[PDB]
Amino acid sequence: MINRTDCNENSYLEIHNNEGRDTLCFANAGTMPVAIYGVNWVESGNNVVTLQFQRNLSDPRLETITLQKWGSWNPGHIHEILSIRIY
Repeated sequence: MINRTDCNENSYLEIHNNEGRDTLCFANAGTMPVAIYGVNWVESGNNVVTLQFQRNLSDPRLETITLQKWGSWNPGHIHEILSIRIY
């Protein structure tokens, strides 16, 4: 069961969009649909997590990214997050 946590520990998946305006720390292998627009960077503690976001909104341009241990993401403001899957 995926739940929005404010990072209570270390080594988890985090997503800060809006140029680092709103961050979202997720935990547990749980997997649920999420919406994150303006993805600038994402954290990935010593855990593998899959991020499901739609590059373009107008077009169903689905894009998947796998974050490795202590992996991070820094695209440049992503439209919005579709769902989040944790391994």
